Amino acid sequence: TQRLANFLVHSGNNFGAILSSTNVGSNTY
Amino acid sequence: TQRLANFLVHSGNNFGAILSSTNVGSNTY
Amino acid sequence: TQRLANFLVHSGNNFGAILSSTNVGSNTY
Amino acid sequence: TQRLANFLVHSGNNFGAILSSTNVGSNTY
Amino acid sequence: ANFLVHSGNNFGAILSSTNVGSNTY
Amino acid sequence: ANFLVHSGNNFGAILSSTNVGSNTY
Amino acid sequence: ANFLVHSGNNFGAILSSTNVGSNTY
Amino acid sequence: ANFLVHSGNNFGAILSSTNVGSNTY
Amino acid sequence: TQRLANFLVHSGNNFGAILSSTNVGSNTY
Amino acid sequence: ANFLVHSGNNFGAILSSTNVGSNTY
Amino acid sequence: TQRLANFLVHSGNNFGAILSSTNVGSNTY
Amino acid sequence: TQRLANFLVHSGNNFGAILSSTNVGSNTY
Amino acid sequence: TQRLANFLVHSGNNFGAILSSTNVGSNTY
Amino acid sequence: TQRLANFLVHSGNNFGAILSSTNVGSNTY
Amino acid sequence: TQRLANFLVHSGNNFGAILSSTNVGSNTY
Amino acid sequence: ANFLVHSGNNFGAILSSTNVGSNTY
Amino acid sequence: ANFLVHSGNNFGAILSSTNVGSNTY
Amino acid sequence: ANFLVHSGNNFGAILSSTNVGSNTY
Amino acid sequence: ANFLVHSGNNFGAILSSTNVGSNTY
Amino acid sequence: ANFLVHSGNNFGAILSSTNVGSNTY
Repeated sequence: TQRLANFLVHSGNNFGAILSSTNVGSNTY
Repeated sequence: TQRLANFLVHSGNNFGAILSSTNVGSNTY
Repeated sequence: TQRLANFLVHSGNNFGAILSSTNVGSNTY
Repeated sequence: TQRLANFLVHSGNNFGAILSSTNVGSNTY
Repeated sequence: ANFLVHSGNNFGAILSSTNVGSNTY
Repeated sequence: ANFLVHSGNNFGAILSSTNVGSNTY
Repeated sequence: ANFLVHSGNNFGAILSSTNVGSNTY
Repeated sequence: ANFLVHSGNNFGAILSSTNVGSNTY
Repeated sequence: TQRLANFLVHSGNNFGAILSSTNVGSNTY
Repeated sequence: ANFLVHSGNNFGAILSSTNVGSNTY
Repeated sequence: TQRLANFLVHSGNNFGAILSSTNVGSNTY
Repeated sequence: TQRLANFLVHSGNNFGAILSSTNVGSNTY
Repeated sequence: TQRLANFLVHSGNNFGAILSSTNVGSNTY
Repeated sequence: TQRLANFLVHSGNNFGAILSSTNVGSNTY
Repeated sequence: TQRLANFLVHSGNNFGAILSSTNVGSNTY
Repeated sequence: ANFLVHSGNNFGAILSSTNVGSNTY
Repeated sequence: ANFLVHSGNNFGAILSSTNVGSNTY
Repeated sequence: ANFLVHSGNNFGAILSSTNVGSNTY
Repeated sequence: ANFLVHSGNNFGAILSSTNVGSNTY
Repeated sequence: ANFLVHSGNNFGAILSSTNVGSNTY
């Protein structure tokens, strides 16, 4: 089992998320 | 089982998510 | 079993999601 | 079993989702 | 075997704008 | 075997606008 | 064998607009 | 075997703008 | 089982997250 | 085996702007 | 506009979800 | 606008979720 | 706008989540 | 705008989470 | 805007989390 | 006006079993 | 006006079992 | 106006079991 | 106005068991 | 106005058990 992945990203201005995992709760009780 | 993937992204201005996983709850009790 | 995938995206301004998985709850009890 | 897929997307302004999976609950009890 | 090539140009410009890309999580 | 080539130009421009792309999660 | 080629131009422009692309999740 | 090549130009410019990319988590 | 991954990112101005995992609570009781 | 090559140019410039990228966690 | 809801659940053994919202991606690129 | 909700749950053994919101990504690139 | 909610839970053994919000990424690149 | 919430939980043995928000990444690059 | 919340929890043995926010990374590069 | 009453008994028992309720998310 | 009453008994018992409720997230 | 009353009994018992409630996040 | 009342009994007992509630985060 | 009252009994007992509630963060 061989798994090959290639990522090439070009960003000028990044205000959000790139190749990122974000967890937020923002819960109210 | 061989799995090959290639990603090439060009972004000028990113305000959202690129190649990203986001989790939000925003729940109310 | 060989699986080959190629992705090429060009984005000027991204306000949403590109190649992304989003989970939101937004539930009310 | 060989499966080949090619994706080429050109976007000027993205406010929604491109090649993305979105889950929202928006449930009320 | 798989080969990928790319030789292009991308351009995105936001000009003279206000309240751009405000997000809340 | 699979080959992919691309040699193009992309352009996206937002000009003189207000309240663009406001998102809430 | 499969080959894909592309040599084109794309253009998207939003001009002089308000309250564009407001989303709520 | 797999090979990947790239020789392009990317450009993103935000000019004369206010309240750009305000985020809250 | 061989797994090979290559990441090449070019960023001019980064105000968000690149190749990062973010956890926030923002909960209210 | 896998090979990766890259020879390009990237450019991002924010000019004459105010309240850019304000974030709160 | 008045909305009244009453929930009464009796469970012996719960292996799944009760009054719950679940989001899973399980996506492959 | 009045909204009234009452929840009464009796659980012996809970292995899953009760009155809960779950987000999982489980994504593969 | 009046919103009233009452929660009454009785649990013997809890191995999962009760009135809880969970976020997991479990992502692979 | 008046919002009133009452929570009454009885737990014998708690091995999971009660009225809790959990964030986990578990990501692999 | 008046917001009133009442919490009453009875726990015999707590091995997990009660009214708590937990953040874990567990990431691998 | 709405009234709800309940005065019953519930019972669920798993006995002498293996590999019960295995879940994967 | 709404009234809710309950006066019942609940019972759940797992006995002499193995590999019960294994979860993975 | 809303009223809630409860006067009941709950019972959950795990006996003589192995590998119960193993979770991984 | 809202009123809440409760007068009940809760019971949870794990007896003669091994490897109970093993969690990993 | 809101009032809350409670007058009950809670009981949780782990007896004659091994490797109970092992957690790792």
